[PDB]
Amino acid sequence: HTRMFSVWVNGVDQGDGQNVYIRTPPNTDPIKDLASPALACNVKGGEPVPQFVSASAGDKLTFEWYRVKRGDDIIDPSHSGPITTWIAAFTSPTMDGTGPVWSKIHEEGYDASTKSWAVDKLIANKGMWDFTLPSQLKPGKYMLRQEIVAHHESDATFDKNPKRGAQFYPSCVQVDVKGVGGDAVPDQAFDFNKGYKYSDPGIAFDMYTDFDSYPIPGPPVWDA
Ligand SMILES: OC[C@H]1O[C@@H](O[C@H]2[C@H](O)[C@@H](O)[C@H](O[C@H]3[C@H](O)[C@@H](O)[C@H](O[C@H]4[C@H](O)[C@@H](O)[C@H](O)O[C@@H]4CO)O[C@@H]3CO)O[C@@H]2CO)[C@H](O)[C@@H](O)[C@@H]1O
Ligand SMILES: [Cu+2]
Repeated sequence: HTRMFSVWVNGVDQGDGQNVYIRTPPNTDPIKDLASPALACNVKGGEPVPQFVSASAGDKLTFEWYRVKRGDDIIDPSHSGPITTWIAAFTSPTMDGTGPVWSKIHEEGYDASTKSWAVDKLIANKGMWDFTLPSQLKPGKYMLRQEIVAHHESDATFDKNPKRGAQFYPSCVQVDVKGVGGDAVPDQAFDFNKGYKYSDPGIAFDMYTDFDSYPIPGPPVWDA
């Protein structure tokens, strides 16, 4: 249970973005049903918010998370797992991020050297999660999506035991990208409802074993 407070551009807080440039869900509840339309942008994914984060291709974005109040414990430490960041064209205001539209731009899973998950690092860094917009990105409006997946109950799948299963915490953010000479259009065209499956070893995952690797769902980070 966690959601976003605000976005920072090159270390500058843009200010409370909830229902401003973030499509904020009404609460911190997870999505579990891989068939749910809310898997992409959460329960209010389809409702436009009025503002777009102003950023340039190449900029460092920080997404700030919290649990109950800004600056708190961010997420219960039981909720180990990966954090992935995606981008899609902003097709129209009432897009909900369903369909074959996404490209992965950043990921962290499990680091065997430090036995540390992305979620451990999120907590240690007070809910600040950093990534770069590709400098080649063609200028225009995009939806950015950042997802925390918690695996504390992933040792069963939702289709078999609906009380358990992977927990997805997606957050979609509206961004208006200034170009720096790039022409690249993200083209993985990944579709969460089709591409995430209960058979996926990174979804049907037992975090309570000796493993030293975690397979992050979806394609590798988009290139060129
Ligand atoms: O399954 C084998 C494995 O189990 C390990 O124990 C797990 C439990 O399996 C799992 O159910 C449990 O889930 C907790 C979770 O850790 C909490 O963070 C969460 O807290 C919620 C709360 O339920 C909500 O009411 C509230 O609104 O939000 C908070 C989060 O902010 O509650 C769930 C339900 O129990 O996690 C356990 C690990 O901590 C064993 O440890 C292991 O030995 C077994 O092999
Ligand atoms: Cu939770």
